[PDB]
Amino acid sequence: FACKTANGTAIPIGGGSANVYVNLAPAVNVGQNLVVDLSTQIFCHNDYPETITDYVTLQRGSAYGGVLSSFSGTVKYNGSSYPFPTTSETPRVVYNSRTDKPWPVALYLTPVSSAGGVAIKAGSLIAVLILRQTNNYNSDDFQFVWNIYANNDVVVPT
Ligand SMILES: [Ca+2]
Repeated sequence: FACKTANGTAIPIGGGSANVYVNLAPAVNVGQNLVVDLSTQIFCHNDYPETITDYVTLQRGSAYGGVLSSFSGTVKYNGSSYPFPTTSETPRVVYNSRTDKPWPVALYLTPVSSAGGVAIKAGSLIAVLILRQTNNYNSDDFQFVWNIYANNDVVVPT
């Protein structure tokens, strides 16, 4: 089992970490949603699907930078909603193919009233999402750590 981002970089068998650079709406009003869809960015596959079933969860999701200070939100994992930052592990998603399949994570972040001017700086760390992978075959229990960085500034008008 292994994963990769749309702009190249990979995390190998056994887990590890990688940076993901995401384009964000340049402006979002208080009470409107900023959507960070990682299904277009993070892909995973099963290396031996004839024999093994891989199980994948969102173990933990946390906010950093401007998202931590100026936004509240939820995370959608495989169509279901959870508070973000997370306090519980999600149900699993099954990976049973060599073909790259999206990791179905999306963040829904709404600016709080207090926000104004530049809320998210370009290049800043905005989230860490931990993908946890197990299987039906042995004791493998791996973390794939995705560090999410903003490609551009996000302005929240006062
Ligand atoms: Ca592949």
